[PDB]
Amino acid sequence: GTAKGHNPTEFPTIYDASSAPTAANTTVGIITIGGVSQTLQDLQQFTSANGLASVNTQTIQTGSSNGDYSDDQQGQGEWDLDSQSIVGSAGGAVQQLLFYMADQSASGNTGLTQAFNQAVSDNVAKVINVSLGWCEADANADGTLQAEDRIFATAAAQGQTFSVSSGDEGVYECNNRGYPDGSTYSVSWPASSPNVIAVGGTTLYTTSAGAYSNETVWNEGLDSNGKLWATGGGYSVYESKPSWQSVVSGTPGRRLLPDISFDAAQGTGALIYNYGQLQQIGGTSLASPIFVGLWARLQSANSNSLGFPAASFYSAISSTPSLVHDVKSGNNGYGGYGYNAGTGWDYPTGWGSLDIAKLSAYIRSNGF
Ligand SMILES: [Ca+2]
Repeated sequence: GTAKGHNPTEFPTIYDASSAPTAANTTVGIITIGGVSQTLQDLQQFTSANGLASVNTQTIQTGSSNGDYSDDQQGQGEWDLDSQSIVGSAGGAVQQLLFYMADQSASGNTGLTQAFNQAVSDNVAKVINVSLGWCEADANADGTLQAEDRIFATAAAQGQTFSVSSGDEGVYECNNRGYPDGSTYSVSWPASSPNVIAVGGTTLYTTSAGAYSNETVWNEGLDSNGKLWATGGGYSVYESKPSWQSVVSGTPGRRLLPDISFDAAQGTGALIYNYGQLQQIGGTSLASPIFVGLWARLQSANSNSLGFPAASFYSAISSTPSLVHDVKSGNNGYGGYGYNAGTGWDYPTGWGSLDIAKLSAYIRSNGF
């Protein structure tokens, strides 16, 4: 297999989703910080270049009508990654793409919080992407965790699926966002919520013919600043273990994450239009929108009747290994520290990535 960049329109082939319906019957949301004006131009470039019908979008100011929803330049790259990867993974069609924009002028983390809140309150997107996060302990310290967890709990009860990137700092999330720290491990919020699907990162290898070859842990080592680039994973120090995670024996009574993983290495990342220019982008910021697009296809295949799927993922995958590509090689730390991949669920990558047609078959037979 291999390592190379990929048009996101290739992810259905890679994850065995070509035979499923598109997300044409499912509305998808994306949480952003600030506006998406350039992102929408880049999305038009994306759909036109690929010869696809245009995507129906809506942008939503989730806070004050006088809030700051101007474009954040770097943020455009994120909303580009998310939107193009979702539409690609979805087979080139979603019913509507909703950008839930956080006010940038609001106090503390309240803009982001109100963005989550709006998506849950409106309850129109079935699946919502969150390619963001930070040290759960910081979020815990200022009350943001507790506030946001209530919103996500509502989501799950409503049958919405929030998908959250697990982080890009490996085990060193709380050490100044990814500086190596020995045996001191931490995790990201909101991925550590038991009310979201946490999505980790892989190194994706494909055959010359573009088929799936294999996946290892995403760990690209240190950048020039000395920061680790690797898939977030471990367990929450605050959140209790939801009962469905009991199938992973020998772990603490805490929320383990991630749940599943998809492509995240920059070296095997997505080719994304950003301010009109193609760039090769990775991170768990990539992995999460891939999941969102694929899961939105299964929703469309199931009349958007699939509820919050965490429990079903754990029961089904633990009893049915063929539903996943099980990552077995690599680690998410540095210098010999960190968690190792292995057979079955592991801390770097969870269950690994989904084989979509096999999961669809499972759902047809068993529900979810
Ligand atoms: Ca594994």
